[PDB]
Amino acid sequence: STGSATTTPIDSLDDAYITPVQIGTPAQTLNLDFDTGSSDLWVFSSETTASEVDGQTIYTPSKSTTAKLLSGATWSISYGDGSSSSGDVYTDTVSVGGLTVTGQAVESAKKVSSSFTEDSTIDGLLGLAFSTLNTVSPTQQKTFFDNAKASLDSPVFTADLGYHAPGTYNFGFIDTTAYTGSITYTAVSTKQGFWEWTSTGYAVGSGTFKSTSIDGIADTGTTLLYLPATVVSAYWAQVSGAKSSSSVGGYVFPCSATLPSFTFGVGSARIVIPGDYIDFGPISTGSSSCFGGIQSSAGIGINIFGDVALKAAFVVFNGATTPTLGFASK
Ligand SMILES: C[C@@H](C(=O)O)N(C)C(=O)OCc1ccccc1
Repeated sequence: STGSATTTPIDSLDDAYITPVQIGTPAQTLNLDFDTGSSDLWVFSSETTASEVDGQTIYTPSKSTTAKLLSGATWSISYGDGSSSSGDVYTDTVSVGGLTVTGQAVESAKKVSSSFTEDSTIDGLLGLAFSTLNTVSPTQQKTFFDNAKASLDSPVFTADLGYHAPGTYNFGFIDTTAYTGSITYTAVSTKQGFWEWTSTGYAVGSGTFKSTSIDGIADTGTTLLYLPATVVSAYWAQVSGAKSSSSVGGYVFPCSATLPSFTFGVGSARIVIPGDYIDFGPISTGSSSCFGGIQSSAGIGINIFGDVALKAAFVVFNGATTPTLGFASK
């Protein structure tokens, strides 16, 4: 089997991408944030505290003839940005782009933190990291991909995120028309539960490539590119007037600037992030100061190849026995 679904930016900055997901019978379609940095499929629901729902579409398990409460199971998750959610668990039929999994754990939110409430466009998350990170207790549950992978034509999914435009998540096949030149694969460590890999270095604009190992995670659920402070300083030094602001929470730059590209290495291959992809717009409405798309990871504990990096590539998440990542230009 295969599936293919369009993923759409939630706003004009590509802050996140939503993908329609069919849950239950008859289908209830919710727009979920596909997150290769986490492993829970959770949704706003009829059980979510009413004051914490503000425009999201909800899953109502009582209206699904295939929903079954997973007795005794609870979940609770906290994300790197400080947001969180928790609740109970149903199993139900879940389909993405024509690919159907029966008995998928659908984690129904009883509580969500304010950042989720305040974003009416995201109805939940669909985790695509390794199932070892799933938070369901006392019986950990499998991700959608883990449940589907034995049925897929090939045990892979691909992320093809658009710049200020829709893109595609495919399951079970590699669309050879969706990229240019060849797919360069690299080794993954699953020891922390992430799609963790080592970039071979970077370049700023037309500058020389610096060969240096940068361990990080491929994370579709993170907006920006978080890299070591040395790398980030080297990038922003090429932008007149750019500085790190403790007040704002990162590097800012004149909105009048033309940003240089940023290149990262994948083995001997190179992925070029155009400068425009690094512009996240005014820090506040009407400000002439803009928020950078490359930021320091120093306070995180891990480097994160988020959407800024991934949307410059066609990315293969190879979930074979010995997992790997592939990157192609497009
Ligand atoms: C030969 C290899 C390399 O980079 O040395 N290469 C080009 C390549 O794509 O290797 C990807 C891979 C990593 C780990 C396990 C299986 C496959």
